[PDB]
Amino acid sequence: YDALLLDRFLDILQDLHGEDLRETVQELYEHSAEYEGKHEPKKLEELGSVLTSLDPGDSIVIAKAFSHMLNLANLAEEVQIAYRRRIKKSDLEETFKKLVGDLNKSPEEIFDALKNQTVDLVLTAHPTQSVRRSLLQKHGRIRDCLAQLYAKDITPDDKQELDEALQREIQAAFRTDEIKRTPPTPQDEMRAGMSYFHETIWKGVPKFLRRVDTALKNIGIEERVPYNAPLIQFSSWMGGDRDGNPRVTPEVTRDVCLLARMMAATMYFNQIEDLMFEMSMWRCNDELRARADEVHANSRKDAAKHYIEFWKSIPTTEPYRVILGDVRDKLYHTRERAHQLLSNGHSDVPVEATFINLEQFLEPLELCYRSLCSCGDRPIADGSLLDFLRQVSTFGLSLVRLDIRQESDRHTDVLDAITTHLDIGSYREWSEERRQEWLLSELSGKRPLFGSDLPKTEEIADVLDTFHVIAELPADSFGAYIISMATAPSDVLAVELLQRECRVKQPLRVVPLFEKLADLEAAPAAVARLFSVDWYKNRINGKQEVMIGYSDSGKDAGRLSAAWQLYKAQEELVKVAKEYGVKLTMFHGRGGTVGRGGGPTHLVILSQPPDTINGSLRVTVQGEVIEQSFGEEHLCFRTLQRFTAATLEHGMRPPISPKPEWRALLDEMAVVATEEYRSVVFQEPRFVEYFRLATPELEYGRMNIGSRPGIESLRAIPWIFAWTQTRFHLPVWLGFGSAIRHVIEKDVRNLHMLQDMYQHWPFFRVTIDLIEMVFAKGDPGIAALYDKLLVSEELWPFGEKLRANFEETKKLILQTAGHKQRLRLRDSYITTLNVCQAYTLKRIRDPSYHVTKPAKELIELNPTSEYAPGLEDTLILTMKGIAAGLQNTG
Amino acid sequence: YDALLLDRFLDILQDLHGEDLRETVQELYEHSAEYEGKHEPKKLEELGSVLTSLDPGDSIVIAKAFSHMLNLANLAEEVQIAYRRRIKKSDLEETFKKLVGDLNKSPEEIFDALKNQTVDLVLTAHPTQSVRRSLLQKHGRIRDCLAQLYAKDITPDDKQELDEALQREIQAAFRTDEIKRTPPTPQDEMRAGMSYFHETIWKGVPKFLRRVDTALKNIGIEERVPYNAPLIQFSSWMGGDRDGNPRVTPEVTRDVCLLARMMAATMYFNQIEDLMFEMSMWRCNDELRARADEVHANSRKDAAKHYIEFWKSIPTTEPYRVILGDVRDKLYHTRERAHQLLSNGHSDVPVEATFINLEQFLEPLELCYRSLCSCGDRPIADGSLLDFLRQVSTFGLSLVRLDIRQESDRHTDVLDAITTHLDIGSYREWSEERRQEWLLSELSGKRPLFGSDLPKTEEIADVLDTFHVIAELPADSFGAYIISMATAPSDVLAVELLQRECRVKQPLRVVPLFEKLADLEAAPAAVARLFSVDWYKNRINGKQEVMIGYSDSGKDAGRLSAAWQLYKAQEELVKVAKEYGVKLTMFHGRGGTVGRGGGPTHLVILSQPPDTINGSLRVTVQGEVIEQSFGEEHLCFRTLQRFTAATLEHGMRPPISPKPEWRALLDEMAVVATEEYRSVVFQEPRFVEYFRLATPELEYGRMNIGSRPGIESLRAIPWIFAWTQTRFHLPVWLGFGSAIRHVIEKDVRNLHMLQDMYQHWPFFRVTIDLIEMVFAKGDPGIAALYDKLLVSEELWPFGEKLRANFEETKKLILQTAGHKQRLRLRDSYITTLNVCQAYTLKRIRDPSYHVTKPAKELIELNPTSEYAPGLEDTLILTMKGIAAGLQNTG
Repeated sequence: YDALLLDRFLDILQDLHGEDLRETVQELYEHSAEYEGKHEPKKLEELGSVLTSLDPGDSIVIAKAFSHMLNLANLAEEVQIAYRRRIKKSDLEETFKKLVGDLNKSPEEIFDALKNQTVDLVLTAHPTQSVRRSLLQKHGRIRDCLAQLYAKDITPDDKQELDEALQREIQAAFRTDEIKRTPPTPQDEMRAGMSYFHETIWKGVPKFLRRVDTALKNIGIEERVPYNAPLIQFSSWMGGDRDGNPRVTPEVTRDVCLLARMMAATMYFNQIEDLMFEMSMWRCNDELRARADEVHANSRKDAAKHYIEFWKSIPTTEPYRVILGDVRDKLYHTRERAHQLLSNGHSDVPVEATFINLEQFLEPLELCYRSLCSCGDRPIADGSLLDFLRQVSTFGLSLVRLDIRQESDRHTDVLDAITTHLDIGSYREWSEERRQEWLLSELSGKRPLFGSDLPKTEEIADVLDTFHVIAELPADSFGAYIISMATAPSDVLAVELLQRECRVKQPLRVVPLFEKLADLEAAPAAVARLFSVDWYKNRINGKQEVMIGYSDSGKDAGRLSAAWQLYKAQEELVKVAKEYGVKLTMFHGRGGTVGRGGGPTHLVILSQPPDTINGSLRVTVQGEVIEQSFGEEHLCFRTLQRFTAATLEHGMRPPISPKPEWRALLDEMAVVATEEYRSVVFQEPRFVEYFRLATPELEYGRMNIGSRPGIESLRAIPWIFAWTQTRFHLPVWLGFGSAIRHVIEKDVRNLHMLQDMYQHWPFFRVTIDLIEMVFAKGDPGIAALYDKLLVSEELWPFGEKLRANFEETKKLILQTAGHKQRLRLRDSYITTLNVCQAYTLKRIRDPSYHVTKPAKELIELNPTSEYAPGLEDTLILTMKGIAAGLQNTG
Repeated sequence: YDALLLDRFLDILQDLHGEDLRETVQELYEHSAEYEGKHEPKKLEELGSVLTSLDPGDSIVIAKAFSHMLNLANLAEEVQIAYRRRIKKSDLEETFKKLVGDLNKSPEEIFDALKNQTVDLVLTAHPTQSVRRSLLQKHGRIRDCLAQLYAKDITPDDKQELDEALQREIQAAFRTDEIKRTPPTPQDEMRAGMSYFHETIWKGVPKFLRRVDTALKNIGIEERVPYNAPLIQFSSWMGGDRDGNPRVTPEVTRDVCLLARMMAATMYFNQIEDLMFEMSMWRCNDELRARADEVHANSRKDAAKHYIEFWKSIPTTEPYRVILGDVRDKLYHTRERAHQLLSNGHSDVPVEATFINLEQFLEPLELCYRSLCSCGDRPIADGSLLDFLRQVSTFGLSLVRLDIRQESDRHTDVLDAITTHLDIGSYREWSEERRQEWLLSELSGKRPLFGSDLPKTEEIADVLDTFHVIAELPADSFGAYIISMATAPSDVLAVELLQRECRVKQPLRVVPLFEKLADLEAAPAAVARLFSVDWYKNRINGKQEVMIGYSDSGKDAGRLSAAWQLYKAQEELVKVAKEYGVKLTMFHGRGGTVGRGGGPTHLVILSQPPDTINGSLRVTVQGEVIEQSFGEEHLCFRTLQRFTAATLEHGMRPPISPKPEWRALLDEMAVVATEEYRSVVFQEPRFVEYFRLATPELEYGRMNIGSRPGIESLRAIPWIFAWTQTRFHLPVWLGFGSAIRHVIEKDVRNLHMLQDMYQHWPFFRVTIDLIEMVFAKGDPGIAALYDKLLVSEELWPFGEKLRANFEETKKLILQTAGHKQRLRLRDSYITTLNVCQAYTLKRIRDPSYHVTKPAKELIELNPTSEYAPGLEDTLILTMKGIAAGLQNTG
């Protein structure tokens, strides 16, 4: 079945660049097949020799070719998955049955626990999406074609037109420049973000909700999930996260908020006329009759000719249409107000003529639902009206609530500017106690703090002006204020005060970020200290959110020690929240790659300590993962199912709590594992050098993915990227070797205790299984070749040391899991690109191949290349392709 | 399979009005089943006795019930048809094969004849659509549900959710008031009209075109139909036809034209961003490169924040996106200009910033197509870009070109006002010669005719002001000026002059309407006289359109004589056009019912005389027929296929031309048939009386269908309606009895000549077969019962005379066809309603049952009824239901 795509693509490629190039591509495919089969390391050089011959443009064409072959492989994978799963005629219905049978839980327990369950998915613009949007669209169309082909109801002409469509759409994909030639703006990132709504999420949410209703009815629960029950929500960082991104200005946040508002208004307006058409009943209760008579009293006997449907005054014969008609007029004026506010600087639209409340919108729709139920029309109510209620209660007036992020030291800079200007001292130099005392006195105080005449840096005015921008806009457009590098309560109190002082009418909730390992060790203490403050615990009103970073933890210490300290951290934070009677929601800053805390969703949810969620979970969806989980109706649904099921099960089926022996064993194991990790990544004086030679880290910035302009000082994203490209994955497995070996050395029964832990502690099982996954996607011969081609003869054995540890560690990993479906083939493609990526790097770091109108061929596409004409494009193509093949960037 | 719908509906009905009403409905269904089975006329009275017991509201519920059961039957019919035809894995591919095999015609002949073929479908607001739009939507949803159920890939939960959807949507259908309580405005009619575009036609056209491309490729023609080849077009009368409709004012025409323009702009704008996303190539020819450099020169380095996608200035890396980007800016400014022009009286949008030309739009898209083909991207060009080209070239800047219709005497009134005001005589009193002479002298003249100070009636100013309104608006928004009751050339020259004098910058083509039988007899002569005028033949530029009415012809004379004079008329008109070297296109004013020239499309096209079409055909789609042929993707496609196939075959496979014996035989037969028809419908002095008693004609106006406020003096629509409701169909078959009997009496070999004609003359075959269809949908027992319940004892035998003729005529009909699939059952339902319609009429025409807040039950729905509270609603319900059951209103 697989050979279909190869055949079609190679045929098109021959139509575009000749038989010769198709033959050389086939030669590469066969050499790589012999490598991923026989694994003779000579085969890699044998392929590279074939590669060194290519013309400057021909090599570009080769990299393009294997890249698009990989992408096609991913799409066929998704389709074959959706079909293999659909031809079944964890899982939602399965999870209900297991909760009833296994645990003897009742249906009404499931339903009541489900009403009080919340999952807040927040989308982020983290620079991990390798593929440009201009291509992602074509990907969507191609997966649609392959979806329609994989069926046995094809009618001849449909099949031929679908072959023409698939061919023309592949060719259109190949005819686009893959290289972002300029990096995007934050607003472009927000556009890429919201695209998944008016494409998949907008219609995807109601369908998923209906499916939940169906499942509850298969359990015997005729009742339906409340439309206002908040089973899912969406937040976004796109355009708000300004941590280290000076390109995200206050006006950027304004722009994206007005944008989202206008989008929501538009979608609601396109829907509202269809809904009005359907709501043509004449029976209603006396309540809705009174209301409809109200609106028809001020119905304004006017033309209203701009409208398409229902342009005439709406008769009382159809009352639901009257109420919905006012809903339309307010919706129209909303879209028009936002439309002018965005196009120009202003609108003449009066705010009373718009929806100002999250639920001045909802109230009339609720009234409609009540009326329908009163008259025996509950089936009618649970149709388009219900879908519309759920859509309103879920996306509101601005599709997502936007988070604003900033580092503590910027708040500290603003405050120190204020105390210096007030001739009272230096907030910086002040002890944390002094800071708390002053901040408290000013929060309870009633006098304006600074005035118009406050001296402001560009930075100071940046943070102040983002606060003013928050104040100027509606409250229901924002989510939370996230403080990076939060250490003490003064860091949060600073934000609360700055909000109040910037006249933020309804200040938003403040939430800290603990991302560095030390900050996580100290986090429960610092949160406890914050809850100690009687004023702040009084203002927080029994609810508090705190974020837990996964990216940087596993970067400065071992991956293992990161995970274990993360489990401990969640546990102890829940301890503090329970002690102070405050409902904690924990915000998990997970990535897509295991190296930044990633993994399959239900597994990483199961690996959280029990009684730490309790119907409140918040998770980052890091850029690239967004496309992975919302680019198709099926993907969106499977994602929402996976998340909600994992949460409900983790609620009613709490994972086992560890025995103390396992606790201490993990503490020792973590000391040894961290010493193992830092021994190679920081003690070795030549390690940074070898890293800057053997991995493609430094070139990452050339892909122009995001808008953000030693090894401790780099972002975690190119860190896991660099080692994932080379298929070595050092930051995933490093400490495990010395950890397991030292633990077995100290005591022999520790092997029986390891076998005990792998089969009974969910967190440990998840960890080891994930490490086994990562080993399955690795090949040390690759790292060997990179060393052979780019690393100087001197420290060749260093990598070999690592290569030793690699195998050694793998031996231990399987040893705890007790291990010893025929996908393969794709690695062949990946292997080819690996070779291409290695040799090309060698030519880039040379003096002969350095540099000292329109475009009608690929080589003319990069004129501003400081390297040789055909090279930079080829390297970027290799990185893109390998990422897409491994199904992970960083 | 049929019993499914009965089961679901009766279950819902029991949930809504109790077991008792479901049982009484079942009783009615069984009695009607025994009638449509055994046909004992006692069964009708036996059912009526059961009906006389009902409460006032219960009878309303019964009529509602059988009406909705009938509608459900129609929908299940359409679905079972689409499935029965789809499970085949005339017709388009069949027609190609028959044209090649049978007639030895070549592929390139088919393709070249197809390039030069045109079909102009014009939609009309004729008051024949019985069902209110508020219900038609629910019909659409229900046929979607039944479409998804009829498949064997149902997944359990999908089936249950579809049962909930079908149930809730049926219930929503039943919960709406079926009675239009106020008749619509012309603009409401235009809204109902255009709804089929932004629902079915807009996407339906490109799919059909692609299918034609596929068929041509299965013939060996790799080439694709030119995007600008006009294989289909759309016109509309909605909002322009003012013949006898004083509610259609000039401002109405303005309103609907600005409306359509805004709609088109909207649809194009929603599409344009997706198309821009796909057109991401970097290769182009030097032509398009030069153009893209032009637009990027004035690209206006500006924010353009109102836009969603591509809000930033478009780079030259993606040139197609640049050109399409300007296309977007002009499209946006167009939608906004029309939007303000409609909302208020004006717009500040400059006309240069909009598309003013039908093809200032098309030119950049053509340039894109050329570029794509130049670079080997013809597959890409034939995708979304092609669909978009065809959409532009087919719908233009205002979805349909609107026709304006008016009677000659209104033009005559205006002119006579002008000559009276000029103190030169009376245009009315003038001989046709004098009229022609003066009109010619003024058309060639250069002086303003009337001035500001012309005395104008409300009527005079109506016609003048509609001319000014035509002049004020863009030319590509209108189609043709249709003159009702056209008799001479002065009638057309009047319109040409009135256009010129009203400063109509690009005057539109004038086209006459010959609808009365005398006007059709005299039509070829009058058209010849018009072509004689050297000036007008010079201005017409070798193209002329003339309309041929079918409605009124078969109303004043026999149906047969109508058809035969119609054939003669088409033939002789083509004669005149050929003689004067002018390309004639004939505009066929056909209805949906056979009584107004209706029938299955390919049959009524085959029954046109050969060499009368020649790649130019224009057909009315009378209101109700619109829903019948465009309410579903499948219906729209099958309609466009049926029409285009019938036309192409009638072009390359000309139907046989009649022998002279058949000509004269039809002339005699037509004299006898017309004498037969007028003998009963006009000679009988009591016929009008019996018609006003035995048929529901007079009550037609109560259905509030359209916006238009002896028997010779009524519209043809309630004429065929009245006889079709009662299932008697007198105007379809009347003259055939005496015609055939006299023809066989005059000569015995005329029977052999009739058998000869039925098997070899397509027109005659179509006629007899249609009459046989109409007999199949008739039941004389119904007319008997109506007579028994409403007609006075005196002229009871009169109808029986007719009933004699009926059977007698039927005997002859089968006798010429040589005749002697198990659908039935639906007639049972229809029969019930027939009984309901009869008895209820009797109670309405009584003195006891005549008349001398909110609403919470059906009886409160008609408070302004001059008849008894529960009655008027019941009658209207019967008429609606019977119409839907017979699948024809009038």
